[PDB]
Amino acid sequence: RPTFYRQELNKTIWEVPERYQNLSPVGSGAYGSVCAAFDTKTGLRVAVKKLSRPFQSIIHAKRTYRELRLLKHMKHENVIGLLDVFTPARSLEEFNDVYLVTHLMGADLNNIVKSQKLTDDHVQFLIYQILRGLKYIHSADIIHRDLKPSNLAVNEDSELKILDATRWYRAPEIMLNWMHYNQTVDIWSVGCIMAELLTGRTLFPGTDHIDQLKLILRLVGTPGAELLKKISSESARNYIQSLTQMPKMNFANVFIGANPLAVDLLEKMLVLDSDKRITAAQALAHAYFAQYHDPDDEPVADPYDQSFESRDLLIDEWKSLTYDEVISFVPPP
Ligand SMILES: COc1cc(SC)ccc1C(=O)N1CCC(Cc2ccccc2)CC1
Repeated sequence: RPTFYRQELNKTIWEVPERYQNLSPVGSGAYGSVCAAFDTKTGLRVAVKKLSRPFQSIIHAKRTYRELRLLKHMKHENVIGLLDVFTPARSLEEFNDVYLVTHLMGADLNNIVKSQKLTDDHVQFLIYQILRGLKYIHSADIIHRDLKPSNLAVNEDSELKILDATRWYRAPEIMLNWMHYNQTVDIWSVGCIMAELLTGRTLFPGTDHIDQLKLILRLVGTPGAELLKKISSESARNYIQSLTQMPKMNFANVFIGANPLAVDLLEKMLVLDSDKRITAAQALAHAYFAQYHDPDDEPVADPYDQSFESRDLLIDEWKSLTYDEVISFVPPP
């Protein structure tokens, strides 16, 4: 058990192993209580996150367990995972704080891109990495559901990891409260991000929820007969038929001057019917990514057991399960 020290940052008390030095807050609170630090063991800069009130209630405790389990499972170059997890507690009874450590990327996509058009090569590199991480996440039978620039951790060299208005990147089926959705809700977000990197403009900057849907449907058209046949709710259908009916735009007339392969990929990502939307693995094989695609280096995750989500346990049970996961953590090589 290492020597811990205490430090106060932004009125938060941190107790961390002496391994982690030069703590300084990062993210201005957007990502919770997070500090950058120097990892004396590796010479790398890391982000340390102090979980907030992890065992105050059953919901917090199960959330803590959820977050630790997920981050422990995610082992991929383009997904945030764990370099370390620790607690100053020396026993389960003492256990009341959880710290997580990962590589410090230090910016989100928007801080790196600054709403400029990127070159087509630069867009290929960024979107390729999002899709490579998404293929991994999706292979674990996980859906992100809120992919957007601020959830992409990106360094100055545009190396990117997925972190597991706010509404500009959300799939229409989520906006429309459809009860079933599939992993390609995330591919919708990717398409929105790719469009914005190419054009320098948010694709669907709706003023509010309704406007958002109107901007989406103007580009992708109102639902075709094949999609309408899959909507179980008469009122939802009546709702959809209530809207102004619009044919789909030809994206070649929207993304003027883009690489035709990018437009083609966007067409396959921004399909209204999410059953017809390209998956992450299919997108990685698309000719747009020929310079980056390596089918033998786009790894998938081990099966991820989420059955705890269906359980109703007591606080001390979630806390003990979380302590077990702290104890069993094995750092990456
Ligand atoms: C979008 O990413 C950033 C954005 C910024 S300013 C917009 C600054 C820093 C990062 C950055 O490097 N983060 C990575 C670490 C994240 C917290 C965490 C710690 C440990 C374990 C899991 C998670 C926060 C985000």
